[PDB]
Amino acid sequence: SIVTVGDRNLTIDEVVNVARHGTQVRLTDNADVIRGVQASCDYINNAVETAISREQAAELQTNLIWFLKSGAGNKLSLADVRAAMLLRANSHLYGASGIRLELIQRIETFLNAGVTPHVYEFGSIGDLVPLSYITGALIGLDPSFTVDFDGKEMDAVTALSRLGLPKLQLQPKEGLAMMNGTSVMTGIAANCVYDAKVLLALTMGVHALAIQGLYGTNQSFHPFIHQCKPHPGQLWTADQMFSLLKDSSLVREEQDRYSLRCLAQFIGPIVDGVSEITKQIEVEMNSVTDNPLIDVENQVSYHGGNFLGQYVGVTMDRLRYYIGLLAKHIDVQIALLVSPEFSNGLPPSLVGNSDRKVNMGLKGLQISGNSIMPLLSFYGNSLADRFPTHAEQFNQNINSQGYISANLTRRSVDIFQNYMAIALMFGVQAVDLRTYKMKGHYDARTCLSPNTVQLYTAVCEVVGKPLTSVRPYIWNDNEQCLDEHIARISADIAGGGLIVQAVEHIFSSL
Amino acid sequence: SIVTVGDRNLTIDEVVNVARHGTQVRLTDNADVIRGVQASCDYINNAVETAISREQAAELQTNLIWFLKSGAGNKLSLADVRAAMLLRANSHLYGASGIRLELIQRIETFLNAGVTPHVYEFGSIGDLVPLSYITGALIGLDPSFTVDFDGKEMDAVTALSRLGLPKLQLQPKEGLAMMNGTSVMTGIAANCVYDAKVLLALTMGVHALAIQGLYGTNQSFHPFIHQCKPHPGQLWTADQMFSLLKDSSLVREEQDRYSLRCLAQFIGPIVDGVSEITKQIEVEMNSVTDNPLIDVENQVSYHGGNFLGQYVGVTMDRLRYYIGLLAKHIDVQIALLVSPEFSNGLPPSLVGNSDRKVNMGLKGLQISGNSIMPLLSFYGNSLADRFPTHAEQFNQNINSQGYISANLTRRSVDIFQNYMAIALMFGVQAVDLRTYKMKGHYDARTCLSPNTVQLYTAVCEVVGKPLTSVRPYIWNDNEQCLDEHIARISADIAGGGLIVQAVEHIFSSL
Amino acid sequence: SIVTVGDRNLTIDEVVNVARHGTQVRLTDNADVIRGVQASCDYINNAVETAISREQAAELQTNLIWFLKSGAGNKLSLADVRAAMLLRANSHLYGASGIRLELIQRIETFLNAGVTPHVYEFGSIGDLVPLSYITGALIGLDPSFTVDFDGKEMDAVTALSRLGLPKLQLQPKEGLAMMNGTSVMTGIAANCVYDAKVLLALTMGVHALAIQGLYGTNQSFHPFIHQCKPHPGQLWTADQMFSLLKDSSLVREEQDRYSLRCLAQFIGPIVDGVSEITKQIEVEMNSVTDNPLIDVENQVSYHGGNFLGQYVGVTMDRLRYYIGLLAKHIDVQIALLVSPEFSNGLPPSLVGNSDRKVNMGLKGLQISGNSIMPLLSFYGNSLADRFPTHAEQFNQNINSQGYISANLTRRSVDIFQNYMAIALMFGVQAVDLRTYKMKGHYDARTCLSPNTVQLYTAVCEVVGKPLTSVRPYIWNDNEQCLDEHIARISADIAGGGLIVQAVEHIFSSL
Amino acid sequence: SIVTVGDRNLTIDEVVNVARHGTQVRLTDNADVIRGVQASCDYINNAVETAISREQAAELQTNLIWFLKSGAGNKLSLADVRAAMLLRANSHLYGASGIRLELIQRIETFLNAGVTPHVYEFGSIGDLVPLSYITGALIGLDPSFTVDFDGKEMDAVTALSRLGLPKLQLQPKEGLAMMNGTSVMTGIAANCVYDAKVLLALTMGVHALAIQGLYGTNQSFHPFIHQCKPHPGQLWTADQMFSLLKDSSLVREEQDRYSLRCLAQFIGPIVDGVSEITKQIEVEMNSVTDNPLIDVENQVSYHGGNFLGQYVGVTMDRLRYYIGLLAKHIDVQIALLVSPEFSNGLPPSLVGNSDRKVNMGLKGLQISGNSIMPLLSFYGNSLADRFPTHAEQFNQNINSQGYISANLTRRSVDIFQNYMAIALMFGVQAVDLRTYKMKGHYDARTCLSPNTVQLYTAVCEVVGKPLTSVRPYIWNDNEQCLDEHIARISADIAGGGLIVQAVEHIFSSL
Repeated sequence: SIVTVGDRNLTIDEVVNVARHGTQVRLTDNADVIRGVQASCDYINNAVETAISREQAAELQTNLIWFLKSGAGNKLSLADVRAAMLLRANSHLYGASGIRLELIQRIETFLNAGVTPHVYEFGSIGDLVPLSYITGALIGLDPSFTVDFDGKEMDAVTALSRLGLPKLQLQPKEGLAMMNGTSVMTGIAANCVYDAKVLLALTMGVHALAIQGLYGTNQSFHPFIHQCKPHPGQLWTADQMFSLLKDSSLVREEQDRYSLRCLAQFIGPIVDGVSEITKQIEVEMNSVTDNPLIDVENQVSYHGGNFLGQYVGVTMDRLRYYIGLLAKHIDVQIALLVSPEFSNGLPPSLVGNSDRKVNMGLKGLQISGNSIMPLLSFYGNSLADRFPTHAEQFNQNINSQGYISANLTRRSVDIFQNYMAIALMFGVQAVDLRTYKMKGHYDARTCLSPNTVQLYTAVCEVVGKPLTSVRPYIWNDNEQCLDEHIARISADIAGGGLIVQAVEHIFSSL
Repeated sequence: SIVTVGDRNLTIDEVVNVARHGTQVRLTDNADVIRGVQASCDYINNAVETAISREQAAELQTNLIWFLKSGAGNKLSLADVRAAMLLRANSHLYGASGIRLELIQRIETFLNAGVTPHVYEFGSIGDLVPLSYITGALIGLDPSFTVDFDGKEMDAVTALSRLGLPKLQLQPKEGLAMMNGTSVMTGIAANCVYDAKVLLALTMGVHALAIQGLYGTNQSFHPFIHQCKPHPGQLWTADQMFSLLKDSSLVREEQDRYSLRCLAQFIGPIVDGVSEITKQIEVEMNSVTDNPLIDVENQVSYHGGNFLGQYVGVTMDRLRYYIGLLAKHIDVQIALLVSPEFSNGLPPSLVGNSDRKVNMGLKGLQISGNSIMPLLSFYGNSLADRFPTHAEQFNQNINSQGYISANLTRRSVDIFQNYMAIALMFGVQAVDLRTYKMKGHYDARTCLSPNTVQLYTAVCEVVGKPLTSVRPYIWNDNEQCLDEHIARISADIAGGGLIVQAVEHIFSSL
Repeated sequence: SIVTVGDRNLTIDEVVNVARHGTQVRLTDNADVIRGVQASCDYINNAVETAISREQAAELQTNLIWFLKSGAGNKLSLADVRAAMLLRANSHLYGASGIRLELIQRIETFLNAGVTPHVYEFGSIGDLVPLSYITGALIGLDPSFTVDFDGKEMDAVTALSRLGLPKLQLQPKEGLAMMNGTSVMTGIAANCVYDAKVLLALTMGVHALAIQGLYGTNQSFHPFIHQCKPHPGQLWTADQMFSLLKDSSLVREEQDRYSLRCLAQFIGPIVDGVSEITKQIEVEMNSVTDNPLIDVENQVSYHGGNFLGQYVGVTMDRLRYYIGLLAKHIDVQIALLVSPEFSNGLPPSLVGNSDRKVNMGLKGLQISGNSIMPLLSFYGNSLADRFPTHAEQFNQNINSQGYISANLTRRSVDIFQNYMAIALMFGVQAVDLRTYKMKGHYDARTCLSPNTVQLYTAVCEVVGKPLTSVRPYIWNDNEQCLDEHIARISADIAGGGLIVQAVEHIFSSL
Repeated sequence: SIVTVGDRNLTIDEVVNVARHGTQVRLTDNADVIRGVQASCDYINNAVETAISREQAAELQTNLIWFLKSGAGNKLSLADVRAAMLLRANSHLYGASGIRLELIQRIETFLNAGVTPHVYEFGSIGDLVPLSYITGALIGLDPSFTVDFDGKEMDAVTALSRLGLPKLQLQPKEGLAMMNGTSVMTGIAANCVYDAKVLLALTMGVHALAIQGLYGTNQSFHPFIHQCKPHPGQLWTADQMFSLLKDSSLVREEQDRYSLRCLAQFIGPIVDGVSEITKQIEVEMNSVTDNPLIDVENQVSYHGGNFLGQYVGVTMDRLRYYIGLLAKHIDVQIALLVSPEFSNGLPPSLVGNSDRKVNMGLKGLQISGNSIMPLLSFYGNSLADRFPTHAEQFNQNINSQGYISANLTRRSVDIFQNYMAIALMFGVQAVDLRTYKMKGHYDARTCLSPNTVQLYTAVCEVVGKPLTSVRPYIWNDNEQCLDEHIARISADIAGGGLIVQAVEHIFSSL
């Protein structure tokens, strides 16, 4: 279980493990590659032989880090910064950046040692400033550059000491090679896409539970229908729903509102949009974005702009927009569930113990989700279109906004993780109460389709509610703190717990 | 030059010709197909044999048209309605709608006779109401249904007479088959995508002219750069720019602002997004969207929801968003052009006759474009996320907003056609004044790259300005009405004139 | 009935009559005023005596009109242009613009003669270009300047002839005095505020009808409640609702959803916001916005920027935002009406003739309103925040977007006029069907509160439905074209017909 | 220095001191008032005498707190919760809520003891859930209710013990009286308005510095101009600018871009909008919002909806929108400053030590502000228009979104505090470098207008830069961490430090 950079193109899943799970990294030993990295550096070195002095050109690279140390706001997540580093390294491996393998290694060291430089959320228009923080740390330039050494705050100089590493001095091109690029916004992005694909799957699971709690038909997902409107996204969603409801006893076998009957058609564009995004982010992830680019094969460098993260800004905008759609569609399901007029017989607000009259059930939980869903649509607004044309002395008359747009999508995913918790809770309670209305007991497992049983049980495990035919998930209002179950399911989903593993089969289907 | 429906899947280009150019239509004679259409109808007929009475079930289909005649607002464009019809027909040809070939023909007749039923812009949430207007006309149900008979307003009953056609009476399933679907929003959509691909190409041409008026380098578009960040969209744009500047004398051969240096990276996502859209719209265009769907092969019908135009609403949202991006990027180019501080030597506001001191040049034309560009970004806001959850007695708790979203994108394309006119004007004046600064004469053709020469001359032809080395496009302020040239270039672009033909080579490159 | 400019500050109502109703204008004869206008001109004249030559400074003023003739897009409404003119005149009357009374009169002449110069919708960033069109026409500068002479298209030169007027030649400062300002966007604005105040009142009437069709209580509007939360807007709305329901038999006397119980609290901010706007627009309307400003009293001119219509852009943004709120609140009322589960006994979709089973009632009309309401919220997005910082050679690094923002609010009002028609229709049908459920007959007038009776009857008059206890407004689906009634009620509301007069008592209450 | 609730209406400034500064509270001793509170309770008590049992009606009030404990997301700020409490109390003092003075006192105790119940950011649609957390804590209902006892986390039961308080049991109406209202969103709101008025003033100070760094004229702010366009907001801004530049040597005495020449006209609507808001928030702050309302004077209760915080949701929306405008206008100033072409002679990017060639100056600081400003406009989007119509079993078909909208405005203010820090830094450096260009030394105090001198020095004090004519604020790039100065100035502004006191004279002018 070790990730090797340089040989094969990195995938989103690779970046996540290394960033989130602490996985180990190893730079390929391929001579071809190492020779390309060394070849690009000599080109720069040879450029100093002919003719801008080595000493002046190195001071320039170093003073660069200094005026760029103007980040503000909260700090990025340690996983976001780790992913950025991984991508920076991966980039310099194509050997067109003219950077010292020794530096391409300083990263491998920090990554495997658990050192993560601190980075602010504000500072990039789409990643000079942010990368200037990562760089300053790597080379131990000064104590003002703080980092996170496996748990506590240290300064870069102290970290290098403890790593038995010697501060470094930026060479001719190395500053631009380090701080010119889209590695941080693209790293923040890879993490969002991942999380998004997860929530998506869970989303699919939540509707599955909902449809069973509503006793809706499965006819809506018959292939013929979707083979007449062959959008690959719709095709995929209908199919995954047909299977998720396989051998179900809570679903009628063969009237249903559009949130159920048009589910595939609705989810379709989002499923397709999310794959498009993924594919585009992977390409950014394996691109060379510093400047200028060294073409060793023709002994010449070019001055272009692969440092504009347009794909990340546009891509993250869309993603927040799909999140907002997913959530509003879910909120509509809950709406039907809580209403006796539309839930097809379920108790109002999925109340559990009708015996006690004070019980209100999940009415408070719905209001809570009613306050989150709009916010998600609010975050569905774009930012790439609001770029400042006067930026950086008018030289950056166009910019991507990729960095903040990425951070915005991270704020959405986080909120949507909370939202999913609330949804999961509604579906677990619904299938229990549906089971009881049909069989007389609250053991949903005896009637749920096998595919949704895994998710069902995964959630009860996480909240700490023990499967029993004598009682449903929520019985009385005074018997639990709903807020605790929200936080627990959130943390689970965020850490990749049992609930996530439960949707493993859907996330890989994409 | 005749379009045949039923045999091969329709393409955007096919729908445009038939809708915009009046091209002729012909339903394939393939027995397999015709048999499928007849087979689906017998299934319905046989359903009345067993068991809801023929007379009651036909009155139902007819009363359907009546309560649905509640459209409001302005009328759709005759081409939008023609495209809708074409798509309706094309749909019933898969033979899963259980509709009479005689009706699938009533369309072919209207299309080839130049009859276009009137349709309101308001009425669909994503196309019952709109299709109810097309239907009512086809069958001559009543005089209240007005149409456009090759030039003037007639009523449907009169139109059928003059066509020697007999009013028709809706059979069992035929109402739903006609009025249940996404043909109108998908028809409005196909027309936008088309126009968008055109404006895009022109956009590429306008930057080409701009870059030459600015004497910018072509190094920014060298393949190496873009092969290090291989986004297919970026790859395509850089390449098309490298060629568009081929053998140019106004461009320096090898500092440039980002609007020039990052042009490919910026345009990239938009070029890729627009192809994704196109592909998705073509799939909607060749889908069966009425309901229920008749599966003759297994003698059974299904009740689903391929009538949700989610792909059209999501797709059109994105498109308006790309239009807004394109335009704001263009406005930034103009900005550099008009400013002596950034234009690299050009006269302020591209004034022509410096001799006369009252001349202000294109300063008024820039302010005009400055008022349009923001509006385009404003239209870049979405609508698919604002769908009403309480719609149609709460049964349509989810809807696409495809119809209005489509109309919104039509309003954008229209405005952006005006905007492009203003841009083209700026680039024509710029290259003339750049030529004079370098050569001493105003004959840009002697220095423009061959690829941009075609577009260059196409615009001068349209505005009526005669190529001469003794004077530039705009000389004095009192010698022309800029508003006239805007309208002329707009109309040209909208009708597919010389200017469009000039970008033929770029539109087909996609 | 004659409006006199110069003596008292113009009010919105004054501008509307003159613009919409063709009312006559008369410049006050107050010597003080006329002396101020003449005094400001001598200051300019005297500035040429001392020292920029009279001939050169007049050519400048004239060439100004020429490069500014670059408008694009559709044409403004004749009433919008008439209001602009009225405001231009009114402005030059404070006598700080240094303009010839003869010109301040050329307007009075065009206004009273029914001459309206043509003006494009695109061209201003917030009104040089637009005013350049009005100016060019006034002085008959050239035939390219078209106008509207009481019915048909004439050119300015021909219009001046027929008016027995002599083309004029712009003096020293007169160009800037004419074309520098916020008269056109502020004129478009005054017309919107007006219309908005109307729709608002009607809105109040529509809820009144709705509440009675729903048999809701009037207790929600008891003063105590609103005197505990004394927002003047809420106070006003509750009160106007208490009265609008006075002596009603369809309302229960003393459970209700929030759309009824929180109506005042909801409408409150909108009522207050709309008054704030009005007040702010009136102040723009009576301001001097050309530049520079001549201070005759201290013999000195100042160079400032009262030409930034920030209040109009900000104000119109808000207004579209309030329109979107109003409409979405209305759509929620309709939702309850159409649903038997929430309408309190009404037939589903307010169907009229239950005898006939094919009848679906207003189900198609609701879907139509369901497609308009979202669009209104879509138009609720802002534009003032999207101003281009690079505009006009970077000199207008800040601008109001007032002009387009104004046009956008005009597009909203227009659509919302259509929407109100659909709402009015729902409430008329609802009270009829409520009456029948309570009394056994369909004569709502026998039970409606006197205040809503006027509006009720005003709508039936407009659609052409005759009051009878034997039948409701909509009986069968095949007996009328709902689209016709929408258009008729719209036109009525837009022209200020019977329906508007019916809400006279509410519009003046503000 | 003690705040007394009940006698006079609370003002924003009152709520801030108590919430932010820990000020002491004291309930008035006015017999009239206390009698009104006691009178409303007897009405409820007497309602149990006649007739729903005391025991059942108290269990209901208690079970209410339980199902409402479903908050999610991060926790509100201790000051936001303190303000909410203060407002809750203040409300029950009008004596129309039928609540026990003993409870109205439990707040006074928590406020003065420094106890602050924990509250989640998610849960209200506009404040049942949030207030349910405050309530549960007050009465020590259970340990799950955590609080903040002067520094560390305790549970409510433990807090009541240490306060020598006896858990309480909710009486007949008391639950609704506590948890039905707009105190939390209105408390979060009062804090934002305050902060906003502060940033505004500072904004005025930052332009003052900017205008002097640019050597712009003060003529733009001459009263005549603004007395011709008498918008009270514009009038106020011009005046405050005329004074802020009083006796200045860095400003030319009498060409300027619009960001300077139209500053008053631009800022005007924002200044007026912010006062409107303030006034509206104060009215919410002193309103009774629980339900039903007890009218002791007529012995009757009413069921209405003063619990809809429409004014807060609408008001906060606008405020974020004004923040976005302010910031984008500021960013445009900085743009001019950093550019030698537009700064009127200043060094590019306000570099300090031109001797050293590696120095880049504030170029990195501008890019940082370039990434924040767009985000602020992004937050300028609304939320009140996106309310969910299906909320709470369709009973809350309309809602304000006040709570989240309030939280959103809090996120804006926070970011804008960071932004202002970056702006202040630019203006301090600019006036130093302007002084040197004019006088030969870097002691700006010798030339700055007295009014801006206070702010100037307040910022240098905060960053720790000592006034000296031998060096400017930023000399070399390697001599300071710009990020440190951003954070320091932010914290200062947020805590109300020297910098804020420096604008005291402007904040009170409103």
